[PDB]
Amino acid sequence: GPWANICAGKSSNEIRTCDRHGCGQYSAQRSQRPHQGVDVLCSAGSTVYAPFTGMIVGQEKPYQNKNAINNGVRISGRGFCVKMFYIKPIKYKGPIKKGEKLGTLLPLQKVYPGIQSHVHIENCDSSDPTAYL
Amino acid sequence: GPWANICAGKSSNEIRTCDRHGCGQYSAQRSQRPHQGVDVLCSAGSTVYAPFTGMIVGQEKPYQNKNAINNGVRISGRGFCVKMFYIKPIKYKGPIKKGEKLGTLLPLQKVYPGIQSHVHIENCDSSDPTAYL
Ligand SMILES: [Zn+2]
Ligand SMILES: [Zn+2]
Repeated sequence: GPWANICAGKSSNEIRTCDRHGCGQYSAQRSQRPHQGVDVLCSAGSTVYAPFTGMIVGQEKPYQNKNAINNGVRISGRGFCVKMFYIKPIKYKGPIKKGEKLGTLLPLQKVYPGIQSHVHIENCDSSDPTAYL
Repeated sequence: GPWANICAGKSSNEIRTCDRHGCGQYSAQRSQRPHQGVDVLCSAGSTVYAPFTGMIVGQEKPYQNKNAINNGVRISGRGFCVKMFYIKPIKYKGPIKKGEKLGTLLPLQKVYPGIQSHVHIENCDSSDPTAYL
């Protein structure tokens, strides 16, 4: 698909399969409700890059409570609007270019030891983003 | 083998198979001399545990020039003696028990993008450690 490879160490945007914590695909089984995004493979500590050109809209945290991975952002532009979780970003507002450094992946293995480390990416309307990867 | 599972969140010690950069088995191809140890699969940022009971007997860096993974230790005791690379250890010297936290795996993807993240473990005499894993 159209998006840039998001994770510094990767040829493409590969998706988390199934590990001891769960599975990474859109609508994957979760406890209250299905998985609302897609988990894109990425090594803890890695540089993450913008999937598309647009504007960082704001900080957007994945969780209501503090943990080692509780940061992220919303980005919109070029027909796309995503929330990207488990990243410490460079900035919480302003312009960003496709493939530009967006931030660093936070300590996935500290929070979920044995997970396939990933960025969780979600369309802003919670629709399936898989086609764009 | 008698050694503890090294990588938090894994079930057992599993050896890196071949990727872009090379292969993880003992005596696998490397540039001027064969692979002197075994590469145990482990995710960047995972806790790493001591494979056996002994003494941490100093820092052992893998490389002459600094990079994100350039740390490790030597451990000896109970008739074993190993070097373990790519870990930030809890300490450089002192007692450790089999299965106790030794440290945390450094971010291999910053140095060798596309490698399977792993701990490199080597017997101090460079004999094959595979049977102990
Ligand atoms: Zn997810
Ligand atoms: Zn090795």
